[PDB]
Amino acid sequence: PQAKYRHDYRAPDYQITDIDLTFDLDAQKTVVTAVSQAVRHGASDAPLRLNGEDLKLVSVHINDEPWTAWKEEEGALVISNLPERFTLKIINEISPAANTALEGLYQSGDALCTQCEAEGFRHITYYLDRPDVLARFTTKIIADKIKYPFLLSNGNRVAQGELENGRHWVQWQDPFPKPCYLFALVAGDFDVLRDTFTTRSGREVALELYVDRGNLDRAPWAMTSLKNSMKWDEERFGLEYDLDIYMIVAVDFFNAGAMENKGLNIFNSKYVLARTDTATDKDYLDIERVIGHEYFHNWTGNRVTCRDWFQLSLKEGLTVFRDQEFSSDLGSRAVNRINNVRTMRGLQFAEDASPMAHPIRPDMVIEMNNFYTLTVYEKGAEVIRMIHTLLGEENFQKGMQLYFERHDGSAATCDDFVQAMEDASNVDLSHFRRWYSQSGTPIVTVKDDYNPETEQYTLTISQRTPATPDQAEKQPLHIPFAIELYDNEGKVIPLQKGGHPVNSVLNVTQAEQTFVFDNVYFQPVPALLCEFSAPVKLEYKWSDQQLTFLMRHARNDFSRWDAAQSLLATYIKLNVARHQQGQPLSLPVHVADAFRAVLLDEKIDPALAAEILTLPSVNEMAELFDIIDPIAIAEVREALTRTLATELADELLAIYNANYQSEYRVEHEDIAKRTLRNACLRFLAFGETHLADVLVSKQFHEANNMTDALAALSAAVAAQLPCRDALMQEYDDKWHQNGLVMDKWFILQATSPAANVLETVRGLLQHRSFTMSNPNRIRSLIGAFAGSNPAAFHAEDGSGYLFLVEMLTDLNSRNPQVASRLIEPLIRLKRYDAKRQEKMRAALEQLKGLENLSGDLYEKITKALA
Ligand code: NA
Ligand code: NA
Ligand code: NA
Ligand SMILES: [Zn+2]
Repeated sequence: PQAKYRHDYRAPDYQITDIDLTFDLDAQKTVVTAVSQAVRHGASDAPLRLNGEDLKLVSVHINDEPWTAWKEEEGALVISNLPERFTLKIINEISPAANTALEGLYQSGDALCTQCEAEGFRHITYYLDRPDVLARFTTKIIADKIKYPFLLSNGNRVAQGELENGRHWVQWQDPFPKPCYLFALVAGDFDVLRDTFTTRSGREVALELYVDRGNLDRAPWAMTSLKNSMKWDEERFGLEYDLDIYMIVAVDFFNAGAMENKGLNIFNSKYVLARTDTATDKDYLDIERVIGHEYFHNWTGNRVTCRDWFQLSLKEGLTVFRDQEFSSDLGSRAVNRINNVRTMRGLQFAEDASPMAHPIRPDMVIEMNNFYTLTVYEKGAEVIRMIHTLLGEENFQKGMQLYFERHDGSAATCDDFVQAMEDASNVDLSHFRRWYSQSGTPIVTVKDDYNPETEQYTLTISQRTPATPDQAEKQPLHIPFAIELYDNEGKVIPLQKGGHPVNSVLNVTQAEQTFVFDNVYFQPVPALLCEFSAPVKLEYKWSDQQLTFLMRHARNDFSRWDAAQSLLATYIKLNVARHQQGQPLSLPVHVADAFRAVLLDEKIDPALAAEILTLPSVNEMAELFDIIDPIAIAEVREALTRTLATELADELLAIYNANYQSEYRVEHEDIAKRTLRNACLRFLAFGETHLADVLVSKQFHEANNMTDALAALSAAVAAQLPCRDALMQEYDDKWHQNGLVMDKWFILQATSPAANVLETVRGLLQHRSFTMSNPNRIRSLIGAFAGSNPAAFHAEDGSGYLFLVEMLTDLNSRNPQVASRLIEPLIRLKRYDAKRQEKMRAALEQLKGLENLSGDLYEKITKALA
C-alpha cells in the first residue's frame, strides 16, 4: 500500500478514555462488544475514523442510538455528525481459528491468545489503534468452562460468573490507562506455577506463570529470572512493579519472542521453558534476558509509552539497554559486551548498508512490523549506552527520573527522553540527537603520532558516514571515543594536556579534529574505541605486535577480545583472497602463538578465553568485505579452525580435560568453564579425526545436560565426523515429540557443511517434528538455511534462491511477518557478485509478481529492486 511519514504525525481528532470489552469466545466465531467513551478534540466537521481489519460489523450505536451516519472503507469505519462527547458501542465478529498470521486474536494449540503490537487490536474491534490514544480497559471474557477454564486479561480480576450450557465468565480491570497495543486476552487450560515477590516497599505481588499442561517442570527458571528482574530493576533504577499480580503465559505459536502486555505478558514458549537436559546455557541466559526485557518494559514502554510508532526506539533501545545491564550485572559484563558487539558488527552493520537501512527513529514506514529491527533494538540501545557514557551513571539515573516524572502516564517521543537526559545532566545533547535521525554506520579513522622531544601523542581522528539507500545526505555525529594509552610495561599512561587531567572519552564531533596529549612518557600502544563506545567502524593501522601486546596487557577484557578480532580480521581477509585463487590457508606462527598464549595464561578469566577462541561467525566475517564471497568465507573459517586445531592440539586437549565438571549448574563461573571446554572441543573436532570422533561421541553419550550434549552433536555435524548420522538419529529418536529441542536439530541440519544440505532441508519439510504453521519451526529450518548457511544458500546455481521463493510464496499468504523475517537474506543482493545479484533480482521479481503480495514483503522487495 502507501507509506506513512513521521513528519505527518498530528494529534488525534478524537480520544477514547475508557473502553469496556466483552468477548463471547469461540474459535470459529468470536463476538466482540466494545463500549468506548470518546471525546472530540478536532473540528466538528471531522469524522471519527476507526481502524479495523477483517471485522464483520454487526452494529454501531452512539449514546444507545443506532447510528446511520457512517461508512466502511478500505480498513476503516468512518462515523460522522458526532457530539463533542459520547459513548460509542460496536459489536463485531472475528474468526480466531482462521487467523494464521498471529496478528490479533488467534489460536495457539487448544488455547486462544492475542498479539496486538503494533497494529493488531484493530483485528479485534474498530478502534483508534494508535499508541497516543490511551484508555482504561475493562474486559469481560465468556467461554466454555471445559475448553477454556482460565480466562485472562490485563489487570485484576473483578467479577466472575457461571452460565447455563457449560459456560462461564471472568471480568478484568487494569487501572492504568494504556494504548490498545498493550491489550491482551488468553483463554485455555494450563498448568500454573505460582510464587510471590515482595517489593522493596512491602507490596506483595502474585506471580502466575501459565504453561501447556505437563510443562510445569520446565517453569521454575523463568519464574526465578522474573524474580531476579524485579529485584534488579528495584536496585538499579528504583522501579517497583505497580500492580498486585503478574501473569506470564507461554504459547508455542507466536511471531515475536515475547510481549510486554501490562500484567499479562505473552511469551514464545522458546523464552520460558528450560530443563537441564532440554536447554543449553545460552537458552537459560536468553530466558533470563527476555523475561527481564518484558519486565523492564513495565516502566520503559507501559508507564511511559510511544506517541507514535516512529518512536519505537524510545521503548526498545532503552529496554534492550536495560536487559543488557541486567545480564551484565548478574553475569559477566565483558562476555555480555563482547556478544552484543558481535551482534552490532555482524548483523546490524549489514542492515545499515542494506536497502532496508533506516535511522533508529524512522522517517518512513509502510508496514510497521518491518521496523522491529536490529537497528531499532540493538543500535537503539547503543545510542542509549552512548548517553550513559557521556553522562555517567549518577547523571543518567537523574535523567531516567526526570523522564518518568514528566511523562509517567503519557505517550512520549525519542526527543522527549533526550530532553530529560539533557535537562537533568546539563550535558548538551543537541548534536547527539542526530543519532536518532541519521541512518548508516559511521567510519572513524584514526592516525597517530609520537613526538619524543616534547613527549606528546597526537591523535588525528576523522569521521564520515557514507551515503545510504535511504539518505543521500549525511553529517558528522557526536561520537564518544574512549581511549587508553599503554606504555612499554603495560601500565596505563595518564591522559593530560598542560598538567591538567583530560577525560578518556573524547568528543569526536567534527569531520576531522586533533587531540594532543602531554607527559606521554613512552610511545604508546593505544586501545581505541574502548568497550565499543560508539557504533562505528574504526579504521586504524595496527601492527600485529600492537594487537598481541593488547591481548596480553589491556586492563579491560573487552579490549583483549577486540585486539584479537582485529588481529584475526587481517588474516581472514588474506585467506579469503587466497581461497579465491586456489591457495591454501597461510597464517604466521606468531598469530597462532598469541592464541596459544591465551589458552595457557592462568590469569585469564575462562569466559574471556572462550570468546577469544570463538572465531567470528560467517556474518561477522562478511562485514569485513565490500563484496561477499560466502563460499570463500565458509571454507576459510573451516580452514582457519583446522590450522589452529593442529597448531594448538596439545594445549586444546589439556584445557578440554582441565575444565571437566562433574556437577552441572547454571552459575556464571561454571558456564564460563563449560563454554571454554566446548570451545576447545570445537577445534579438537577439526583436528585428528579418530581422536575427534572419540571425544565428540563420548561427550555426547555421556552428557548430563543439553549444553554438552549439543556442543558435541554440533561439532560432529560441523566437522563432518563419522558418528554424525548416528548421534543425529539418536537425538531425533529421543526428542522428536519436543519442538523446542528439535529446533536445535533443524538448525544443525540447515547449517550443515554437507554437500546436499538443500536436498536434506527440502526433505525435512516432511519431518514429523516440522510444521509450516509454527514460526519457531520455520525459523529453525528455513530461516537457518537462508540466514545462517550463506554458503549453501548462495550456491552458484541459484537453487537456494528458488527454494526461498517457494517457501515465501506459501508464507506470504499464511504469515507475512515470518515471510518478512525470511526474505532478509535476499534483499542483501547488492552485496554479492553480479552473477548472484542477477539471480537474486530475478527471485525478488518473481515474488513481486505474487497475486496478493503482502505489504510486509512489498516494502522490502521494492526497496531492494530500486
Ligand atoms: Na486518552
Ligand atoms: Na521492580
Ligand atoms: Na557482573
Ligand atoms: Zn521490547
